[PDB]
Order: sequence, then C-alpha cells, then structure tokens
Amino acid sequence: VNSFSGYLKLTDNVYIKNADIVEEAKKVKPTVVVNAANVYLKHGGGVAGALNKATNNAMQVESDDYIATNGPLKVGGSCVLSGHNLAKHCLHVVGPNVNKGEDIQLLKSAYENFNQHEVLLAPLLSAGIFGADPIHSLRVCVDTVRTNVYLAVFDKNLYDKLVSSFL
Ligand SMILES: Cc1cccc([C@@H](CC(=O)O)NC(=O)c2ncnc3[nH]ccc23)c1
Repeated sequence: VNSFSGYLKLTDNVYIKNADIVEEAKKVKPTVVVNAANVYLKHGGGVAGALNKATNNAMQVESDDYIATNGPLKVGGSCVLSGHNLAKHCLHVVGPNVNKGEDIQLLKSAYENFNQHEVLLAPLLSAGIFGADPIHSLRVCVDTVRTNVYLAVFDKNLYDKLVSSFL
C-alpha cells in the first residue's frame, strides 16, 4: 500500500492520473520523482522548468555542480540527484527530443532507467516540448517499465485521449 490516490490503473504496474506532477510531488513526497531532463541538466522549461521552479532553483544549482564534475548525460541515460522539497530523490531521465532530431528508439532505453527504482512518480518521457507522440510514450512505458510507476499527465485533454486510446 502507498499514498498515491485517484489514479486509473492501466496494467499490473502502470497507473495514470490527470495531475500537475509538481503538485502531486508536494503532496505525496515520493521516494523518487522523475524529471524530463536534457543532457545538460538545464531545467529551463517543460516539466524540468516546473520542478526546478518549485525547488526555488536549488535543483539547477545542484545540477550545475553535477555537470561541472561529470559532464553531460547520454540521451537515454539518467542520474539520481536530490529531490529537494519534492521527494527524497529526483531521477533525471533524458528521453530523445524529436525537435533535436534524436532517435525515438532511445525512448525505450530512457524508460529502462525506471526499473532501478521500485516506485516512481513520473511524466511521460519525450512528450510535450520534447516532441514525441504521448500515446507512443505511454505504450513504450507500459512495455518497458516493470516497477510501479505513477504517471502524471498535466493536460486534461491529453489525459482523456491517453485513457480512451489505451490498448
Ligand atoms: C516531457 C514533457 C515536456 C514538456 C511538457 C510535457 C507535458 C506533457 C503532459 O501534458 O503531461 N507535461 C508537463 O509539462 C507536466 N507534467 C506533469 N506535471 C507538470 N507540472 C508542470 C508541468 C507538468 C512533458
């Protein structure tokens, strides 16, 4: 039993809810919140910009030190950093950005990072400003993640389409 409430169950291990991942994180305080990161951990917009703003820029400060030490992530890769006031940890995961020409096949690799964590609160990878089809992102999620994932979809119209079209 966990504290996530109001989700629609899609599969044994994948759940979905129309919610702002920021407000969901502040309420649940999950062990892991997933950020839709880029390779530079520049949290300027989208989910990343929203999560970072909610940390009063502490996420960005921590991320800049991480990059200065370690260099950029790989597309499809991840790193674990602090969750600040939102969660114990933040798993920064880089899905391919279609508006940069990156191989959509890397979306499966991106979701594989979730399997290193028993429970996660997460967005749909490569959706929104990353340019991929969110219906496709959801399919890859369900077919790749085996741990328990609670998906927050900010757009209500997108949420209803994802549910109604799910096979
Ligand atoms: C990868 C990527 C980039 C850009 C945009 C999105 C969309 C996709 C959608 O609508 O779910 N989601 C969000 O931006 C989002 N999701 C949950 N909680 C949130 N809080 C504030 C914003 C926000 C996704």
